[PDB]
Formats: sequence, C-alpha cells, structure tokens
Amino acid sequence: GPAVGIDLGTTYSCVGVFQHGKVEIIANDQGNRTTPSYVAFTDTERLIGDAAKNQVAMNPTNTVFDAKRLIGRRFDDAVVQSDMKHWPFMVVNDAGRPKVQVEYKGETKSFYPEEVSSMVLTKMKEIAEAYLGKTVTNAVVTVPAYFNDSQRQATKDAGTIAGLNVLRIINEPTAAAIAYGLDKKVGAERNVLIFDLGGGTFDVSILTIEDGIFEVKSTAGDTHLGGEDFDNRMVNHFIAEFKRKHKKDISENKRAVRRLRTACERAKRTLSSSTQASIEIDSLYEGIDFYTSITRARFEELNADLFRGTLDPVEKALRDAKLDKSQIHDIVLVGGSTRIPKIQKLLQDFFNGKELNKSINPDEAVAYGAAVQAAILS
Ligand SMILES: Nc1ncnc2c1ncn2[C@@H]1O[C@H](COP(=O)(O)OP(=O)(O)NP(=O)(O)O)[C@@H](O)[C@H]1O
Ligand SMILES: [Ca+2]
Repeated sequence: GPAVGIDLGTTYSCVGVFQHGKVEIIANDQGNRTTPSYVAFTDTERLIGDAAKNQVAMNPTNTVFDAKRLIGRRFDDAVVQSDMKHWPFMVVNDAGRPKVQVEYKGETKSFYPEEVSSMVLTKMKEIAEAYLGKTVTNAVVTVPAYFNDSQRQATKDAGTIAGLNVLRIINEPTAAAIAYGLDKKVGAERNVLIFDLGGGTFDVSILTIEDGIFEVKSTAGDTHLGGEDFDNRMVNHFIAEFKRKHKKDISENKRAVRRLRTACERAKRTLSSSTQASIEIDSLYEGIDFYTSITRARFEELNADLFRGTLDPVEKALRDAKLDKSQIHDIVLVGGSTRIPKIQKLLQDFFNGKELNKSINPDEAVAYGAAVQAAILS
C-alpha cells in the first residue's frame, strides 16, 4: 500500500501520492484538489470537508474548524483564550486540556482537538483510498516549523487514531523545498525563502540546505493573516454597497453575511485570473437579490495595506537569519493566497525582479513534497 503525503492546513487539507516518479494530488468526491478542514455535526450525521463547509451558514455552533490552532495546546494557553473569543462553537476545559463541544443527534458531546483533526485525516485517507483502489496505511503528515513537541505529538496522535501509520512529521517549508527538488546535493550551501500565505496564516521561513540537510535559519509571519482577511474586506465593502443601494444594513443577519462571504471568496479566486467578477446572490436580505461585481483593481485597493505589510515579516526574516536580499538563492510560493497577482508582483519587486518558483500549485506544494518524502521513506 503506497505511503501518502498529507498537508493538514488550518483551512484546507491536501493529499498526494508518489507513483512512477510522478506525484499526483488526489481530488476529492467533489473534484477539488484540496478539501476544507471542517467537521460538522447534525441531528442525523457527521459531515466532513466540503459537505461540512457547505452548511456552516445554518449550523454555526455545530460546525467546527480551526482545530490546528488548538492542537497540542492547553486551555490556559493565552493564544487559545484569545482565539476562542471568535469561534462560533464551544471550547471547554478538561483537566487543563481544551475541548470542543457540539450537539450531535440531540446529545451533547465534546472532542479533543486531535480527534477533530483525525476526522479530516480520515477523509483524506478515504479520498486517497478511493483513488488508489487500495487501503492507505503509511503516511507523512506536515506541520509548521514552529510547532513544539506537544503540537507535533498531537498531530501524530490525530494520525494514529485515524488509522494512519505516520512515518514522519516534517516541517511544511521543508516539504515545499523537496517538492521543487531544492534538496538535491549540489556541493554548496543554499538559502531558500518559503513565502507561505494560506487561508488563515502567513509564514516566512528561511532554510539553509547543505548536502541535503536542512537548517531553518529563521521564521516570521502572522498567525492571523490569510485569505480569509481578504474576503472580509470584500464583505464589508459589499455590506456598505447593499446599504447604499437599499438602505438596509444586513450586518445583523448572520445568514446573509455568511452567504455573501462565500460569494466573495469565489469572486476573489476568479480575480486572480480575470480583471473582474460578478456577485450573483438570490434574495440576500428579505427578498432582495444582490447582483453586482468587483474589478481586480478595486479588489487590490481593498487589501492594499494587507498585501503591502506582507513584506515586513520578510525583511524581519532576512534580518534575523543575517542575510541580505542578494544571498537568498531560491524563493518558493506556498499557500492558496500566493496566486494573487499583486502579491507576486510585490514580492518580485522586493527581490529586484528575481524569478519566483510557482509551477506547482502553491496550495498543493506542501502535500506534493510530503508525498515524495513518503515515497523515499517507504
Ligand atoms: N485563485 C486564488 N486566489 C486567491 N486566493 C485563493 C485562490 N485559490 C485559493 N485561494 C485561497 O487560499 C486559501 C487556501 O489556502 P491553502 O494554502 O489551501 O490553505 P492552508 O494550507 O489551510 N493554510 P493556512 O490556512 O494558512 O494553514 C483560501 O483563503 C482561498 O480563498
Ligand atoms: Ca501552512
């Protein structure tokens, strides 16, 4: 049974497999190459992935996400305390360990963060198995470079309870390098910058590779900056526009807002390829259909300060690593948000026209590298 590579993201997960020298990123039941890290509990079932995310608008208290932010931490953890104040689901304390509390089939139940992740891990496992036509046992799971021993332990545990023989836990930036082959022995030292901007986190890693051996020289970023923040800006923009056109503030209606955001995230993806996209939502508030559009120019304008500030963590990374722009040999893009044109322009201008590594879908790069690593480990 082939060993697979799994990227367990805060917002999206991806699974790949190495077969015949080639790596294949496995698409799910809905045909997506990445599946949301969402779990939802209802009166009749346990929904995982797209099915879960597709119903969050009508089950905010029983649809769990962001488990990667909980995994391996304590309830008393300041991070946990801050974050929990924004999740629409319950987080309880159990002997100092944080636990998610939801209502499943009328009964009230709670789960440890690692149990939630194992649910996502199981979905990936079945996605692979469905594709491969064989049971997947061995696997390599990826984790941010800054995860401590507890967080790594928890990620490993989530895997074992999902029935996966976790061959190894390797850092995400290292996985991204291997995907590009930046680990090949060339008889010299090589500094690589991993620019990872996914759904909810931004990480900048500077790796040094000497004889196939990696050395994370520095890291920086923002655990609270990602594609979701860009969507927010569009939502606020459209709320104002709806109010401007219909004198009706839809902010209070949580269903209206959640449906609008879904339309925005979709428009955003389209903007990375086209110059403008349309927002077509039937009866957003009351019976008023919201039909409008946005241009890429307007979109860039809405997030100008966010995009620009993305360069601060990069400068900090160089500073700490004790390297200048000139010294970094390779720059690889990771995360679905790196598909945004203005962000690609921004990074190149910073690195004075230097070419960016981006032939492998940025949101599949981590999975891609893990798959190769799984293959060699098997
Ligand atoms: N074409 C696109 N243009 C812009 N953003 C995109 C595009 N395709 C996907 N995304 C965004 O990329 C994000 C998904 O990133 P991805 O790297 O798959 O997440 P992840 O691994 O969960 N990362 P993180 O959330 O940081 O742990 C969401 O905010 C998507 O809207
Ligand atoms: Ca990541």
